[PDB]
Amino acid sequence: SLQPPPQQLIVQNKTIDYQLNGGEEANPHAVKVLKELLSGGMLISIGEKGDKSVRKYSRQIPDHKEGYYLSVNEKEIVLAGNDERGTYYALQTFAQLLKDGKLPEVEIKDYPSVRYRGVVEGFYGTPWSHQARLSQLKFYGKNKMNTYIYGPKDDPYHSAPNWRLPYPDKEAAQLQELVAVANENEVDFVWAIHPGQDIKWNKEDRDLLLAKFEKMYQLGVRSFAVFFDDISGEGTNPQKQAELLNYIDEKFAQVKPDINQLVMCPTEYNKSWSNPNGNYLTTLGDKLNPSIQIMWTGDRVISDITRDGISWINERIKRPAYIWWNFPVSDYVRDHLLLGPVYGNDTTIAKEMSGFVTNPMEHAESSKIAIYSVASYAWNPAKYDTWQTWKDAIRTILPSAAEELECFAMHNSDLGPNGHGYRREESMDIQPAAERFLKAFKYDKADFETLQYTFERMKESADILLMNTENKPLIVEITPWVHQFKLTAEMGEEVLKMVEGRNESYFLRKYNHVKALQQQMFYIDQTSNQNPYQPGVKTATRVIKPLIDRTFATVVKFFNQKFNAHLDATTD
Ligand SMILES: CC(=O)N[C@H]1c2[nH]c(C(=O)Nc3ccccc3)c[n+]2[C@H](CO)[C@@H](O)[C@@H]1O
Repeated sequence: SLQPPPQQLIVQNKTIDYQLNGGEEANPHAVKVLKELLSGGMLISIGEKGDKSVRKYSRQIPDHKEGYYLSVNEKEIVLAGNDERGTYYALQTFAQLLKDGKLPEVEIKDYPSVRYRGVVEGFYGTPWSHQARLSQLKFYGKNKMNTYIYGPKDDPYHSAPNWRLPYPDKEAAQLQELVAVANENEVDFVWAIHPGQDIKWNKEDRDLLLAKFEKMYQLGVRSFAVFFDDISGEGTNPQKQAELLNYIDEKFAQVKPDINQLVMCPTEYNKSWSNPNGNYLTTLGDKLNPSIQIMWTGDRVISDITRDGISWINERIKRPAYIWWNFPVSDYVRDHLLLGPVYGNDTTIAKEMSGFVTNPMEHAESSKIAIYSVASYAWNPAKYDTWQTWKDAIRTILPSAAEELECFAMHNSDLGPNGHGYRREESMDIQPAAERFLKAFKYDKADFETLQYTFERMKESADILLMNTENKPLIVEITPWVHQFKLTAEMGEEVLKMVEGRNESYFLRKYNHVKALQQQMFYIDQTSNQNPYQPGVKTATRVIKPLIDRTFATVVKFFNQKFNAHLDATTD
């Protein structure tokens, strides 16, 4: 593939296996990438629109911010951005074209449909590690995400109680390194502050917030945000919030030479928690300076963005909303991994959105499946392909065991019932066999074979993933769920042996094995990931676990009828 898919692509059926024109005037971040690809004469022209190197191609460069033209043929290679970030993006597409020292002959004109695209590290729970964030930034660069908003709810220097204090030295030098890596990867590091729970609407707190921003600025930070989500009391006043942000804008963002994004998260950040008899959102829309972004999570705390939904907000805030999409964040279903495809967001509303960022799981590597897909969606939503992008994400993250990770992820998709009413499809490949088998049973051999095949594949996938060393941090994240997933598949297998139950003693051996396996699952659920909120480890919960639990109860019923016995048919 190419990921995100370019706006315009023309491929000829020739392949190609140098002089460098523009290396001293082009984006050094792009030139570095080219040289890193070029350990190894025909022209390579690199530059931004305006540079001498690419004058001949200025009609070909899209007149869009972050746009670029890329051309490969026998004679020469052109890598020409509308601006510095666009040249870097040309190189990111170039890097994907180059397979085994060879290139296809291609012409591409590309640019993003959504202006700001990325990740908000904005969840409750253990914030990502420094090394996880370093890896994230590089991944964002490769996938043309230009935005990283730093706002972990549990960072005491971001929120309660120490938002007024500078970071200690160790954390500051870490943030400084994050900013430098972000810069090198063309990502805006957006430092967010979350003051609303205890802010006073006086000059002293106003001044402390600006002094904090100044210290962040000294660490290299050039984009800023103020979050007013999940607070009560005086900090919720929209007139004062807008005055404060307008003051930050006028006294700081319009005084520095180089500040990029200024963003706020509103107290009412979704439709369903908006007071319909209040004027909160219209006050912000009317009073907030027009260059300041306003975030929005959709119709509900957790939701996908619809045309009607984006219309409702935009009418009120008098600008296109900056989407905070609450997926794959799992901080309210901490016992689940959410590794499914990214879907449900309207692909025709790019013009109606200023930005689109994903709030991910506290599991940084595992979040890359969704992050890669959100990158692809936000760059070219018109051509967003849910399932193919999901597969592409997985192959990128774990090429040495991609089919095994697809298997594990297909069955670790749903959230289970939760206080936000948000669910995802899961296990749809086997859901037909599951329902056709179980209805008959309470059956087509092809359906029994599908179930059998599925359990066998789950075990192969679990054992290969456990021992994979290509992405150790990913495996460390998911290991407890992989163990539980393997136990699930073993239990399925033993239940299907009970169905095929040949004699009474064999059936009783299977029955005792199933009970032992239930106990081990309970053990894992009681000893791994024992967080205060949703402790434990749940996996394959939507389709698979219920099919096994129900089939077990059904076969046992059937056994007790047959032998006038009283075996326990419970499943919990
Ligand atoms: C803008 C936003 O979603 N803010 C926070 C947030 N807040 C909530 C709430 O559910 N907040 C809430 C809802 C109703 C009543 C009080 C607080 C969910 N989330 C996200 C998902 O858990 C959480 O990660 C995030 O930091």
